[PDB]
Amino acid sequence: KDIATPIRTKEILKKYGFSFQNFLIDTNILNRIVDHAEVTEKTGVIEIGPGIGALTEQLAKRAKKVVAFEIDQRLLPILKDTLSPYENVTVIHQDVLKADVKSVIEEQFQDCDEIMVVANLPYYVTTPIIMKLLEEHLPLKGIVVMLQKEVAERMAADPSSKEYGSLSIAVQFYTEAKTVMIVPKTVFVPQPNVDSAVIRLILR
Repeated sequence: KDIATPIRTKEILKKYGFSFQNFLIDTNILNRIVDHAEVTEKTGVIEIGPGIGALTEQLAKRAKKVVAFEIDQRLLPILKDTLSPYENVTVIHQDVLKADVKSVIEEQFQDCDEIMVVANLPYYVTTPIIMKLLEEHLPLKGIVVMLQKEVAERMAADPSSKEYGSLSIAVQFYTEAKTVMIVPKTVFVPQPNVDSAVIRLILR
């Protein structure tokens, strides 16, 4: 049934006129992302960049609520369709860099014991969103994001590393950072240029 299966994803790409966002078409990987994010009946989840709902679905199954920030007008009718099975998924049409996320948390997660950000970001926006969120001083357990491996390498760099630098110091100032998955090129359609990684940031 799931959005992120190659047969279902392909029928969605036929329907809304998509052809050759890089799409995850493995349900296992997406569930491992949710696993590492520790999402339960207790958990509220902010997602950024839902796409067509592949990751959104898997989070929605486990969590009390999922609030999903999406900027592109064209993806809103698709999300209404693909994620219609879920009465716990609010799609906000806003740029998360502009939002007052503190007041969105109080408005949407009164029925929740902890809050996690979980995402799969494009390269150009990754570092800014992460950094906006950590600087905004929110009440989060943590942030699990899929980004490029070469960026993870620097975000979670150990101080002894040749790659430890300002980016490392920035992220580690606010969080304990660790890569928890390597996600290869071959698990996306179309195949991206490089391997990605899933980094987990737990706040202090």
